[PDB]
Amino acid sequence: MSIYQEFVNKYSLSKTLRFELIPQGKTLENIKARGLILDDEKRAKDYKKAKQIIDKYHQFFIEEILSSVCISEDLLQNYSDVYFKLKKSDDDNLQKDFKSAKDTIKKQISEYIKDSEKFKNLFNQNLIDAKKGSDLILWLKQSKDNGIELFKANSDITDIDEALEIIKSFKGWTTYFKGFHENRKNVYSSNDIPTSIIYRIVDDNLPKFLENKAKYESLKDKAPEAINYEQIKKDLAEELTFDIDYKTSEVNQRVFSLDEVFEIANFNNYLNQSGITKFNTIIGGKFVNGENTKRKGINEYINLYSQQINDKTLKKYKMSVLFKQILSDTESKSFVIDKLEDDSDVVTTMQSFYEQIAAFKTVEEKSIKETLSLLFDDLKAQKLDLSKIYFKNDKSLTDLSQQVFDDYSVIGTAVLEYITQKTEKAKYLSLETIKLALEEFNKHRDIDKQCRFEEILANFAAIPMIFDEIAQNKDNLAQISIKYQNQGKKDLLQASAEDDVKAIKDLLDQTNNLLHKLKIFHISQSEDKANILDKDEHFYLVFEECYFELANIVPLYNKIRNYITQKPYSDEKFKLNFENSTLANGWDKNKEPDNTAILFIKDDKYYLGVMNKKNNKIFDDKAIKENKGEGYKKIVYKLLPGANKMLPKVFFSAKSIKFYNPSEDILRIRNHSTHTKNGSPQKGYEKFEFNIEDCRKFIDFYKQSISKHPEWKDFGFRFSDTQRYNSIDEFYREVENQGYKLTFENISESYIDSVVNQGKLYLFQIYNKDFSAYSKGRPNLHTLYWKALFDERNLQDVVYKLNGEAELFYRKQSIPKKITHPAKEAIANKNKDNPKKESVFEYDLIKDKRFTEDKFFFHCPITINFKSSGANKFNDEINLLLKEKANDVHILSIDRGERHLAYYTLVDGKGNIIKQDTFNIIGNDRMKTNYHDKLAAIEKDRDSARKDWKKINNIKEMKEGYLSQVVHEIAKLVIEYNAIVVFADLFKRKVEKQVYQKLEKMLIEKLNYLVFKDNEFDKTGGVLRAYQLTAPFETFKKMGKQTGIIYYVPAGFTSKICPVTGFVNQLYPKYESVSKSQEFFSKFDKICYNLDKGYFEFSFDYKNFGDKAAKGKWTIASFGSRLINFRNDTREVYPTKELEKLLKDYSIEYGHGECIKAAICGESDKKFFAKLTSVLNTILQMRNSKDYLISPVADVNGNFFDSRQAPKNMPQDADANGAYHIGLKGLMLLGRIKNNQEGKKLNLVIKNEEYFEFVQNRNN
RNA sequence: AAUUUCUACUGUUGUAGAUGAGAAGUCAUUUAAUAAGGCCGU
DNA sequence: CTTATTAAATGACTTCTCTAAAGGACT
DNA sequence: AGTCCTTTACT
Ligand SMILES: [Mg+2]
Ligand SMILES: [Mg+2]
Repeated sequence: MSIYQEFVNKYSLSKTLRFELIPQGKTLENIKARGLILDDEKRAKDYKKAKQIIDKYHQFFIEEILSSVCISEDLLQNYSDVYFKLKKSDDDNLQKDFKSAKDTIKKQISEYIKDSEKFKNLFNQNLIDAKKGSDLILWLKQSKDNGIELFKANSDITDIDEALEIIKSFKGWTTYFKGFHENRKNVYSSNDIPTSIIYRIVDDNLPKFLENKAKYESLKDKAPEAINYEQIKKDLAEELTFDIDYKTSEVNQRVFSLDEVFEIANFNNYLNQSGITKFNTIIGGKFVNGENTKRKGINEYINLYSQQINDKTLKKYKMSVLFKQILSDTESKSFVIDKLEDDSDVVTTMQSFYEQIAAFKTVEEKSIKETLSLLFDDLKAQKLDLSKIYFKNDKSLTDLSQQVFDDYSVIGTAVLEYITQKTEKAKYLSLETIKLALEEFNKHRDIDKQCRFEEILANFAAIPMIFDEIAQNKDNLAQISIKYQNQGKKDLLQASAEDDVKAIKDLLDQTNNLLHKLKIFHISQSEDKANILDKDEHFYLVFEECYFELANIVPLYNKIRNYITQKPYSDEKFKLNFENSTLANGWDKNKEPDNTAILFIKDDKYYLGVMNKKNNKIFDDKAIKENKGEGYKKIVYKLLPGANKMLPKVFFSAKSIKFYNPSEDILRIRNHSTHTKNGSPQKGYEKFEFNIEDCRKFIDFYKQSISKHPEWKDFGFRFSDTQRYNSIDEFYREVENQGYKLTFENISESYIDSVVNQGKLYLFQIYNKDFSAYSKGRPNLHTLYWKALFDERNLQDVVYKLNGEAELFYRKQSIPKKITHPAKEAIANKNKDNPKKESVFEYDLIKDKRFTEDKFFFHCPITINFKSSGANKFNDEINLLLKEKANDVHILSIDRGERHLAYYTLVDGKGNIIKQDTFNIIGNDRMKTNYHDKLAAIEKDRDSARKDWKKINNIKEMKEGYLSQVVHEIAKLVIEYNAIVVFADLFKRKVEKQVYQKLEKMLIEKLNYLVFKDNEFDKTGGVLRAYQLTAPFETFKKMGKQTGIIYYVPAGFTSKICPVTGFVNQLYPKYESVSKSQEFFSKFDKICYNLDKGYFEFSFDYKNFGDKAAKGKWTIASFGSRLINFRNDTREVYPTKELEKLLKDYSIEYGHGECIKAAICGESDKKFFAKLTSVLNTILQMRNSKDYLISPVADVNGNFFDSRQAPKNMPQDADANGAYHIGLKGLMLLGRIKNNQEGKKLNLVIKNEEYFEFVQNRNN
């Protein structure tokens, strides 16, 4: 039945399995007797510090390599001119002259870093363990003789002396870093990878500096006035200093002009993170301490000018920051608050503040509490001349009016009509002008609903009491302080103290808001002489003395926030090593002594055994011979990895090249690499074009050399005839496919048992809960995949292979063992629908039991579909099957809504809906859980938790362990209905959409290797014949619009559209003036009233209306109810009745059918057209929520679409109509796949007009 | 309320489904504080 | 609501490896 | 001349 019986074993992929190692017998006593666990704990803790130490030198190495770098200006100019040409031109002269302009600058930078002396040894044993003479140990000694303190920065390392001791630790362990070095090789690789400084510099930062140059020379034309240049040369003078101008090549250091920083040739001063910062600060500006105002930057000046002149085109020029330089550690040019290191720095800094604010005394020798009560009681008693005392015309004045009158613009517009009773905003506003303007404002306002000056004098009269709110709290605070006055405990961010953190923050909040209440009075000395004001000097004298002392809260608040929001340190798992720098690194028999790990099977149980470093001859052929018996089945593992490297390494080995004796012709082929089309020639030689005859000649040389090799003839290779090969990666493929064998040896239980006793071998049981004797019923997909690693039916035709480089980990207990539900005590079942309301267990149940002991773990890499390697043009094979089978395929489409995390409509080749249902509640889920609410409240809790400085819990596992459920319902749907899955790209234009994206990713990854736990191991769908229906994930950029049976369509006009007629609202009717209304409506064709039906009718054509992309003659009725959300909430509006209420206001007669078209556009009134363009917005508003979708346009029967009542083949509400119309764009996409012709390229871009034509005319 | 680990579970020393790991780097977002500004509050 | 700066946090994205045996250094 | 940790081979 299934159309995918053939999409199996399409390509190989990598996976890793995890198990628990249960130690066996005396291994655990023998381990700790050698204290191997505590020892590895410390060697992780050093390995971290070791790579930290190294990086400090890769840091020095990046910076000196890059101030040496220079890019030839006319090379940049070659990139720029070509880079913009890529925009608005698709030409392949361009693509070629761009990849050649990009590759030459990377070549220029890669040559530079490849020649330096530090580079050679950067990745070998001489970096830390120079055999005779070592690079890092010099650098640490240079930087100690220069007294430069590299490890002030990180707490875990004291001085440079300690950092020597830690590099010394890894004497014989240079290989242990090989993978780390891999991560560092990546930092410099010229290849097209984002981990590289060369990639960051050419792919990331150059474009961004070029976009800003285009935005700098295009800003000057449209808004010359935007940037106050003189002030940024006076504010940002530090980060305009550039020693070299690279357009002039002058070497003197002097402050640049912006015209110079945007010299394309000066991009060279922004290569390092120092100059990245400087460029970014010209963009962003900086704070300074002592300065109250913040020194602005280019991006702010663009912003402030565009809100001044009300031009929102200027936003197009917001400059882009440059990404930090890779591996760079960097502090900012803007001020950075001092940090707290422990609790004791939190109690001390609090005391000293709240003490001064109690101890401080004004000039007049009056406390902060007395100065304010005196000052404010005086205002409520109106003893103060109100012209003397002003408010700041600020967000602070706006906050006042909201707090006291419950609308912000109240004070604003009250003083704007009393002035008129051209004037600028005043910097400050007097209290008298406030009391008069609102005194006359309330004269016009209603007596019930009016805002009195006496409500303002309420707010402040009451300020003094905030200090008695604080005094009793600053006193139980004294209790809490004693608890944490401990010189480095740092045990206050431990979630147990969260009740005490709530107390400390309410102090800090009450004292913050009190500041934000006084703030409206303060007259900052921000140096403006443009205006001055004549205050009440006495009041301002002793106020502004108080205010400054309280202002010292905002640096206090940040420090405490910044220490209590810190996540507490957590003990994690660490690697285990059992004394081998190279442990489990390679399973092969010949490496068993170098890598210590061996596997065993006994009685369908799996074991891992790791010999003592001192006894690794334990399992040599001798010991396997005199200890053959029927106990344990040792796996013996034979691999030939990477044939393309390994057959040349071994045949042409200086050791053994003479024995294999290649002819001077085969050497010819090797040195010039004629056997390959893009392979490397031997050093000293030049690469020659690929010669097929040479290619089979070489392959034959390999073939003879494999039978001459003593060991590799044991594999039993059955190659194709070398005249079948067209390329040498095909021979390598056979060598690798058949270079992997698993045999066994039976070993006396008595032998294993006495060797495990003596600590000669550490034996574990590889375990998950399916290897429980009690486990009946489906194993995890992972248990399947591992058991097949050794199944006889896997081993005749290998589809599951066992990768080298497996790891073992220790995990210390993390929560106390608590017996959450005692044994034989019934426990109630959470499922209200279960038959058993409770259930009793003969045994104890312990919550999170896996975490109440220490455990050992085994991570194991495997390779799937081992033999059938790779798939190019995968989509092309999918598309091929789909064309031929396109009558049979169904479209599953999946949309997101506001109500729905995800929704699905299954539609057939016609357009009928087979299934439609939500995913807010799964299955078949015996415990209905509306996950839309579960996540909703888990997300609220987090925003709530961020604000009270409580711990921020993870949402991703909740979300993932949820989509895991729907991708299971999506696999079942696709295989059963022979479907393709169609999603929305991302009309329709961040947390509800990442649960939608997260679904797509777990579905692409699950369609990579789909196994039905139920299908027979031997046949398609099962362990050996697993469905592959998606091409492997690489980049979202490389992936594009299709990845297998998954497709993406443009998502426009899927929400708002009629399912039955295809109508869409593109009129976009808005009102601005009477003339455009009286001009829009006339553009109609007919506006009549239907008598026999009882609504209004607006017949028209779209083309006549202004926008040109508009095709179709439609008739749109006011039939039905409708919804609209107002602030008093939503109300039911009948527009058919709302129009009757408007015509009879303005005397138009409608009750006999006469077309009213002419009457409306003749009338002058603004109100008349305002409710009419409104009742038109409601006539066309198809989605109505508080939820359902309604349609004005009749079908042939003259009926109108309502989601409340629709057949099963049509949507049930606007959300399913969303996904239904994604599936209609899929039905379109199916089309172009069926009617695709051979040799051609599929087109997968739907334009809105080919869509409209297809949804509009399908029904009609 | 048990887990290689995650979710929901009682599915009975576990049930269903999911599960590519280690290292490395980078980016985006949220919330808070702050600076200057906009508008038919939030 | 914007444009910015600092801090603390969670999350998501692109790189590399998933080896046996040659080869050399200390012994 | 044996042990065993480090590079090696290519693309
Ligand atoms: Mg199970
Ligand atoms: Mg749980």
